[PDB]
Amino acid sequence: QSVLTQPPSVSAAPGQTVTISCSGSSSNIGNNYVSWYQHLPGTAPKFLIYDNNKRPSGIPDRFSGFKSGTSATLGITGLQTGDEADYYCGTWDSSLSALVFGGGTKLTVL
Amino acid sequence: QSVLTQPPSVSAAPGQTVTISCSGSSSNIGNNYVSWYQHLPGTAPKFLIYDNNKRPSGIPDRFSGFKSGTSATLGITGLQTGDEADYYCGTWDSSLSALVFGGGTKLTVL
Ligand SMILES: [Zn+2]
Ligand SMILES: [Zn+2]
Ligand SMILES: [Zn+2]
Repeated sequence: QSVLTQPPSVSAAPGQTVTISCSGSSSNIGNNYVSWYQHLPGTAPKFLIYDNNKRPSGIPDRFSGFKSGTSATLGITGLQTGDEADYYCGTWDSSLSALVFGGGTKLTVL
Repeated sequence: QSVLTQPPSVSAAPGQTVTISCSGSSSNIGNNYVSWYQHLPGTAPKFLIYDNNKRPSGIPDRFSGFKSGTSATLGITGLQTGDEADYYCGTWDSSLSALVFGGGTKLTVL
C-alpha cells in the first residue's frame, strides 16, 4: 500500500469536473508542500501542481490544487479526453525524511 | 532507505558535463522504464527523461538518459547555473507493484 491514500479510479464525462483526493498525516501532507503529476503510458509524465496550489508554466487553469489539514485535492475542470492518465500526489514526510507518494488514481473519460 | 540508490550530491563547473547514477535490481530498473525529474525548491518540478531515454516536450537535448542492466544514468552537458536542483530517478518495481524512487541527488554548480 501507498503512504498517501488516493482512490484507485475516477471517471466522468467531457466538460465535467473531477477531483482527486489524497489523504496523509501531519508529518507529510499536514506540514509539507504537495505536488501532483500525471502519466499515461506512451507519453511523457508531467507535473501539474506544486507547492499545494501552484501551476508550472504551461499548465492551464483547468487544473488546480487545494490542501487543508492532512488531505490535498487536485481539481480538473473542463475534462478533456486528453486528461486520461494515472494521477499521483507526492510530498515530503518529515518523520521518514523521505518523499512519499500516493498509489495513483486512473482517470477515465466516459 | 530508498529502493533505488543515487549519490547524495554531485558538483561541477558551468560548461562541464555531469552524470548522475541510479542503481536498482531486476525487479525495478532491470525490467522497467526509468524516468528522471528535477526539483529546485521554490520552482516547479519538471520531468526530464522517461522511458529510459526520451525527453518530454520542451526539455533540451543537453539532458539525456541511459539505462543498462540494473542501473540508469542522467547526463547534463553544458552545465548552467540554472541546473542547480535535486534530481530523482524513478521506475516501476514489479515485486512491490508500485513506483519506487531514488533518494535524490543535489547538484551544485560551482
Ligand atoms: Zn507512470
Ligand atoms: Zn520535490
Ligand atoms: Zn533537497
